[PDB]
Amino acid sequence: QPQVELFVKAGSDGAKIGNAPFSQRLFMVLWLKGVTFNVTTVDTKRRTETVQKLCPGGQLPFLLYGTEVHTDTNKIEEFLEAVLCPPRYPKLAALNPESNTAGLDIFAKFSAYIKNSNPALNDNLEKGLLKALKVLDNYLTSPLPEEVDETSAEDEGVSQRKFLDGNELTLADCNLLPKLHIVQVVCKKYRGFTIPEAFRGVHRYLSNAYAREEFASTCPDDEEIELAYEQVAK
Repeated sequence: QPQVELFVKAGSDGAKIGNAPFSQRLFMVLWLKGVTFNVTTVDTKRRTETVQKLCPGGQLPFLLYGTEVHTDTNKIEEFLEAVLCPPRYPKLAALNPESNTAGLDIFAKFSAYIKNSNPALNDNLEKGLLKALKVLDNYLTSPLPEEVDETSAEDEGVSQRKFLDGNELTLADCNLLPKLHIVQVVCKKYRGFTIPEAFRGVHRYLSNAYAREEFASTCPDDEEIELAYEQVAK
């Protein structure tokens, strides 16, 4: 197996896991593949000579795979899915294309909401974020094709699956979860906004996902996410 070396953004002390959802996505993908790999955190204020030579452009995250450096998180993920493939490693792509688009609008609605300084817009932007969360909730509670005609007591017509695409984490979860987690942490800390308990699909999803080691072991501390947002969200 050619060397697999991921370079990710360090947090506020120049070393810890940072608020860096592209970096976290790739760490999750590599974890789920089962490959042996290394992860090096990068202090962009103090780049090592090694990092400077590997990736002169300074893009981050980046991947060294064998001799070659890959940049652009989407392209790195596509490369990993293609090269770390069956029979040696599991395919991680979602089976259902809608799993790859569900919830993609949430982050931008969050950004507008949290950065807004015109109080007249508060309720509009909060509602836009809630509506995007509800669309994700609806996807998570809609039976997938694998669940056709299955039934559960007191819960007719409601999906039971753990994650976006089924009962296994897929590339779609690796993309969405780091961002959705930022939304939840920052909104709670700076505005007291909580995802309603009535969004049972979103809450079950996060409960399952946050307990998966692939997420838990790659996730920065709440206080690091909160620090990263202090200036824009205050």
